Amino acid sequence: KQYIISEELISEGKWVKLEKTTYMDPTGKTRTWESVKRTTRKQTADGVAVIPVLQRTLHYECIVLVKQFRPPMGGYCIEFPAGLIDDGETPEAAALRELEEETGYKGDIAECSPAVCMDPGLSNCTIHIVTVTINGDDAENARPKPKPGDGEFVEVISLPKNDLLQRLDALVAEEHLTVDARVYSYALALKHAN
Amino acid sequence: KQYIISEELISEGKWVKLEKTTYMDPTGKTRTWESVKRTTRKEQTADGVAVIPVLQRTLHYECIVLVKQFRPPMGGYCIEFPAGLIDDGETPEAAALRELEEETGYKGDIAECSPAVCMDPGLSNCTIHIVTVTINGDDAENARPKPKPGDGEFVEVISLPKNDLLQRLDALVAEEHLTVDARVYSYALALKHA
Ligand SMILES: Cc1n[nH]c(C)c1S(=O)(=O)N(C)C
Ligand SMILES: Cc1n[nH]c(C)c1S(=O)(=O)N(C)C
Ligand SMILES: [Cl-]
Ligand SMILES: [Mg+2]
Ligand SMILES: [Mg+2]
Ligand SMILES: [Mg+2]
Ligand SMILES: [Mg+2]
Repeated sequence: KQYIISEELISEGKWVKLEKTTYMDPTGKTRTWESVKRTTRKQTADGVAVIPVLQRTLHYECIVLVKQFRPPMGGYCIEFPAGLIDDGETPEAAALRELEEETGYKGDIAECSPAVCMDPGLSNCTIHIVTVTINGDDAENARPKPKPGDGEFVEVISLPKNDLLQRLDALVAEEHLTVDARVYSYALALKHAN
Repeated sequence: KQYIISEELISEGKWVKLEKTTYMDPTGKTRTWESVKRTTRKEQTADGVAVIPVLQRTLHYECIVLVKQFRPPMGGYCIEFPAGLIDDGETPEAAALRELEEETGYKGDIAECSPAVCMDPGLSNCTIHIVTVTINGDDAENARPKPKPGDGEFVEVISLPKNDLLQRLDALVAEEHLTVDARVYSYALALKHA
């Protein structure tokens, strides 16, 4: 019933563009929408986000997260490790690479989502969500070496999977941080399950 | 360590604006970043709410109530938690209950309400509260629930069993072109991982 008729560039930055989208509503009335897109896409998706499950024997299983200054938020956020997929990179390879660069950990692919939307009322942005295990007892993960690109500044925070939501709430309460909505959603379902 | 220096408008639409943000990096160097914001954000704790609606009925498995809509930024249909913008002066809880009834017909009961969480913090300042709501599906109010779509709103309801949510989302995606929302997929993945 619904579909795009045309797009009009409103403004294109180096990294972000703002469009005016004309679409057919399901009555047959024509309507307009203000949409954002990244100018970086080729790609299955703009990005990957990594769910990293740190497995060490005789310890709680942890989910490995990153804290970083996010200029659009004007603040520090807590997020899954994540970045854009390089032209001609697979989502899985992007994941293992972003995970290493942001956390120093070397992990294994457990599963990989289709392209999922970030904020579909605003943007066309999409990611692959990639579940990765990290064998924390392996020598390559003993003193994980985080190799960040130019200008990345990333603090690693590992939290126990079985208390993740309470742990995230405490961080928010003490530290004036913003937790990411995917992180929060995953943490909520951990509590809601069964 | 890091902070915003200045935010310079690049282009303002009716609903979204694009800004050059100038910030202090943790080396002491000035850097820039293009950032998206809503135009309308007033005194709300966030732009929006998304509702995790747990439909409970005697001798049924619990369902998660989801919505399917055309999303002009995506150019296609998306499957999401029911969601909408917080009206000026409205509480996240009232906005969540209202949006759930408008989009699905159900009348829910508040269970919990998250802090403001970021939607895509590398891109925008957008935030929501994630509000968990239980729906008493045995109540007559919720028997033949009629959606009250707003002007230009056109929503289908999809209720999927909590205990098989991810497999049921995969089956929907395998059957048509649509995109699952990243917070929905994250929630479904955590229900599997727990
Ligand atoms: C109408 C429209 N265009 N772009 C967006 C975003 C929207 S909106 O209804 O979601 N809104 C005012 C934030
Ligand atoms: C550096 C920058 N600023 N704003 C954005 C968005 C970016 S980006 O190049 O990282 N990108 C397209 C995701
Ligand atoms: Cl796992
Ligand atoms: Mg990153
Ligand atoms: Mg990186
Ligand atoms: Mg909505
Ligand atoms: Mg609505």
